[PDB]
Amino acid sequence: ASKRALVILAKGAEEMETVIPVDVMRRAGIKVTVAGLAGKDPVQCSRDVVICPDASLEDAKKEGPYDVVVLPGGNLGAQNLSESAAVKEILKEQENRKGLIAAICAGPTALLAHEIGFGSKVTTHPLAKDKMMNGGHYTYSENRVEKDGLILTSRGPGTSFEFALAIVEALNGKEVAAQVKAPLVLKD
Amino acid sequence: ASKRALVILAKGAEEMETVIPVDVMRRAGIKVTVAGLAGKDPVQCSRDVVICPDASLEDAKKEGPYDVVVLPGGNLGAQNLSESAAVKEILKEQENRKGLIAAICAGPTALLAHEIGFGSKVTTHPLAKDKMMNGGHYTYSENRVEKDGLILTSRGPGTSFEFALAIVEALNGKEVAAQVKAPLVLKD
Repeated sequence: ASKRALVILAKGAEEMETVIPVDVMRRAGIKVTVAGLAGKDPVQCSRDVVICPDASLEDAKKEGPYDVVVLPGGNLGAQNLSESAAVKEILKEQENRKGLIAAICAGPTALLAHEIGFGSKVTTHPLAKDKMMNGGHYTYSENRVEKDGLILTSRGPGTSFEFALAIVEALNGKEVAAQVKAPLVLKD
Repeated sequence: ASKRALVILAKGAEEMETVIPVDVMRRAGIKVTVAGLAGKDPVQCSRDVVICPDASLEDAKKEGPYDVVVLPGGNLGAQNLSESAAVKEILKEQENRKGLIAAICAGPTALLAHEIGFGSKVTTHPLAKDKMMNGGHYTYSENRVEKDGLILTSRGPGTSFEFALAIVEALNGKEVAAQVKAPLVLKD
């Protein structure tokens, strides 16, 4: 009866955008797998924080399906996600089974690379807007969190808490999200 | 001409309260050392995120002095900090040379354990207030960030961004903090 989340961690990922959703989701009782794109080895993030993944993406792929697939941001991390065929397969499969896909900051540009969710309303970091909008395949929003169908996007490191709580609300409902939120001492 | 920050990382630390200040401080051009309390080995944080420290505390101790010493929270992490003689020595030395000491959430309870900054106004997570106030050695504040002399404290995971930017402002000034803040997409 336990919901399950896959967080894909690549070199150059924004470490705040990785750790906040992982932390918050586990506070919500979600079983989270931090999967290394390149393997089980430690991942150097964009600001040189080094995180040990729970598993390789290859192994995590075999233990699906996941209720949410989470793509952190970071410019170089998002580029690595955009170039990976394994990520394409995971995302297309998630789209087909109508599972939730969540991406933050530069992360959403990987959806464009893999032709995921065309026609959806999405947001990105302001610096990633032009890249995301190449071709006009999505409609752009400036909301701090945006959810359209099964696509949930957010803008930046400072929206990470709202991004993570939106995932919790989508998976576990509004009451659990409110319960998890109170001990965090968030402003709003 | 480069400011230097020491972040002490112990098992059970709150990983969000560790990564956010490290990330933000490096964005500000501060040279940050994440030092493992127990050694160079990977540290399992309170929500099972595993972080590889830059160095052992023993080695980082020899490469001082630091313009700021940062104590993350997490109940079990703060207890480990409170029990460590090496932390006591580092903090007493920092207090003597009038360097900045910064602690968040449960982290400030380590200041009480080591008799640091008595007489200062401090804040904690609400759940750590009674522990911090044992003996009436400090004056309690409910401000999200509190700075009294060389003691800078903050309340919880959701205050981590304000906590980190206060460090940047104290070290590098208000203009650098504002410059670092804008790309984060913080609400206020």
